Parts: sequence; C-alpha cells; structure tokens
Amino acid sequence: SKSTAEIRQAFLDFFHSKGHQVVASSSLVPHNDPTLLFTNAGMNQFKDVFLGLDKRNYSRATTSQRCVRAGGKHNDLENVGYTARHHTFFEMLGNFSFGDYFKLDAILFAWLLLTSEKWFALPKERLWVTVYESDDEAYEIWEKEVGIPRERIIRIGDNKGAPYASDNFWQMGDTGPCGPCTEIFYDHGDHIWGGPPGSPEEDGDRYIEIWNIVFMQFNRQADGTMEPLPKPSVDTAMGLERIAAVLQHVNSNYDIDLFRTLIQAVAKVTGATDLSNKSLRVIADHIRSCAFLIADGVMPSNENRGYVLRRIIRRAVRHGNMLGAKETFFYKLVGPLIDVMGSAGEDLKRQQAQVEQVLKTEEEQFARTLERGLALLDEELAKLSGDTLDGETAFRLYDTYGFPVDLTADVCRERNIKVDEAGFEAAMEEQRRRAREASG
Ligand SMILES: Nc1ncnc2c1ncn2[C@@H]1O[C@H](COS(=O)(=O)NC(=O)[C@@H](N)CO)[C@@H](O)[C@H]1O
Ligand SMILES: [Mg+2]
Repeated sequence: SKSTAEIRQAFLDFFHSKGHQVVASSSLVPHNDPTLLFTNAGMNQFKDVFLGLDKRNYSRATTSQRCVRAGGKHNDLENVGYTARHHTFFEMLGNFSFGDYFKLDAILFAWLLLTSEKWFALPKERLWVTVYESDDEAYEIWEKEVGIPRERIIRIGDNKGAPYASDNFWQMGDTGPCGPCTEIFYDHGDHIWGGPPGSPEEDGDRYIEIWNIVFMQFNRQADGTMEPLPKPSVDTAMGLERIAAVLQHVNSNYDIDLFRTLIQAVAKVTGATDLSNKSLRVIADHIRSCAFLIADGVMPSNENRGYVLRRIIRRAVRHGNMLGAKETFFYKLVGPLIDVMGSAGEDLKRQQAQVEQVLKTEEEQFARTLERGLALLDEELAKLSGDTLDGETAFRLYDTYGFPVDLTADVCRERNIKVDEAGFEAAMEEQRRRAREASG
C-alpha cells in the first residue's frame, strides 16, 4: 500500500503540477493571531491572504500543516481514544486558492486525486459527499460535472439547530474567513457501527470524513455581521492520517504504519500486555502533540499555552502509569516518534535532547504526586454513592496533587463516573476570593 510519507509526497506533488506553490507548514504556535491557542488548520498562516490584508506572489498554494486541536473553538482532546479518527496532533493535506479557482476546479482536483487510477485510487462506490443545503452550484457540480449519484449527495442545512450551525458551513473561529463547504466521506464498510452523514448514527466510525473543501465567501469581522471577501477563495484540508487508513486498508488511524510502530514503542516502555488498549493509542497521540509543541517553542507552564501542553503531558503519563510503567517513560517515545515521521519531524531532530529533557522533567515532577493522588481519588470514589464525584475532591487533586480537572475527569470517565464541575468551579472561585481577600 501507499505509506503515510508516500501519501504526503504524492499530495504535495499533485497540487504542484496543478500550479500550486508548495509552502512550508507553519509552527503550532500561531504568531498570525495571539487570539489563537495553536495552529488548528492549514489555512491559519494564510488567514490574512483570504482577507486581502496579506499579499503573496502565488495565487494558489499547498501545504501539509501540523495541527493541534486541543483547545478553544477546535478541541478534540476528549475524543482521543474513543474514536478511530480523532487526534490532538494531526496533519492537514490542503490546497488553497487565493482569488483564483473556485468551486468547479476545487471539486475536480479533489475527485481527481482520490479516484484517478494514476493517483491514489479509491473505489468510487465507497465515496459519499455532503453539500450545504443552499449550495446549488456544488450539488450540480457533483451531480452533473463529476457524475455522483443523487442518492449519495447529502444536503446539510444549518443542522446543529442554530443559524448556520452546520457541518457544511465552516468558520475559522471567533472571527475570520468562512463559507459553505463540501465534504468527502469514505465508507469503511458494514462491520463498523455508523451511518451516512445526516443520519442518526452519523458520528460512528464507518463513514469517515476524509476531505473538507471550504468555499471561502465571507469574513466574520468582530461584531456578528458577515462582510464579503474581496475575492472568493478555496480552502481545503484532507486528514493525512484518515486517508492513510483508507489507502493502507485499515479502519483506525491507529493501524496506519506510523502508529503501528509508535504503539509498539509505547508497549515496550510501559510493559503493556496487549496492543489493542485505549491507553496505547492515547499515549501515541499525546507524544506527537507534546514533542512537536515543545519543538516549536512551547514550554510547559501553568499559564496559557504552556498549561495546555502540561495537561496533555500529565494525562499521557497517567495512562502510562495505568499500563504499568515502572519508570519515567514518556521522553523515551521521542526517538521512535522521530523515526516514524522523518521528513515531517525536521525541527524535532534539531532539538531532540531539549525535548526529551523537558518531557523528562515534567513526568518526573508529576510522578511526585501522581500515585498518591490516584490513591486519594480511589478512596473518595468508594465513599461515593451516586455516579458523580464531588467537586471538592476534584479541587483537592488539582490544588495539592496538580491534577488538571480534565485529567481527573478522564480517570473517572473510565469507570462511568462524572465529576461535579459546578462544585469544582465553586471551590475554585472560593479560593480566588480568599486570595483576593487576603491580598486586600
Ligand atoms: N481531531 C482530528 N484528528 C484527526 N484528523 C482531523 C481532526 N480534525 C480534522 N481532521 C481532518 O482534517 C480535515 C479538515 O478539518 S475540517 O475542520 O473539517 N476542515 C477544515 O479544517 C477547513 N479549515 C479546511 O481548510 C477533516 O476532514 C479531517 O479529515
Ligand atoms: Mg468536520
């Protein structure tokens, strides 16, 4: 089959022949907005280009952007380990048109790359597409120009039950370029639970969203009002891991080449006994986020981005501990991570030791309170009559043991236990008021 690295190459090449300028992936730290926690999409570095504020010598580009969706408007952290298609760290294979080609060529390029016997050649019967309800052009293009069956062109209205809370209307974040979009889904077939988009069981992992194609029409200014973009443009992202799963004839992103090997490296250093465990996937994912974030200059901390990183690190250590890790293990996964990435882990080779060091200190510190905190937790769980852990307990784990609220929640989740988040909030606010009183 085509390997992950081969797929990334083919994609960039294909769009290069179609006149797309290959641009280097930006860092996970976004200096284009301070507003933004981490790079969450390939279009981020081109945000101001779509607006017309930032000007380039190319009218189309193509990138393989590294993204972390662990925060803000794009937060997939809690999905990690429960689906076979979600990561914190993942790569977006995307093509961009700035004032150049619009819908017809955008859809044509996508179909060509996916279906062509000469490129990488998915079964046509398997593919499904979605369009925004109002998008008649897109529908007609798929139906007439491409030749897709009407039964497989699902229209999606503002179906999240707010104007337009739509899977087919994509917005950058709180502000920025946006517009209706069309998505390409692949059927991994009958054995997986799940139905097509717009269907009750649309969330299930059978029909996977491979490629989103956003027709950039509008800009969201500040206030809610939606001004038009100077020139209609195209923004697409195909998930490298998800398409690799299709091409490599697997169903889970965690069965693709680089995850097969990465999970084995996790089993080695944790003493894990079976390779089909939730925690192995979680750790394999988290090492990608943490290692790359640090390599891009994010130092673990208690403030802002550093804290999100710290949280992910600690959550990963917690899983390793559960698997039976006898000693510091997390930093040992940097090496194997560098191998299974190669071209894409460039910056990560430069600093390897700096990253291994940061990840080592971090785990070494959390381990100082980890197991004692887990005991505190287990005690309190037994005292529980109900399915909800009191907020005071959650606050104690945070205040004393350095357990981020979501980490505690992740532990309780595995036992069908909720954590009373209102109480945690109350306890947290009560300390801010004590700090405010004492300090004045
Ligand atoms: N958490 C995630 N883990 C793995 N892959 C993801 C994740 N989120 C998105 N992707 C992949 O990236 C693709 C694009 O993401 S998208 O939000 O739907 N669309 C966009 O980001 C638009 N900005 C396109 O420029 C998706 O189709 C999916 O294949
Ligand atoms: Mg989506």
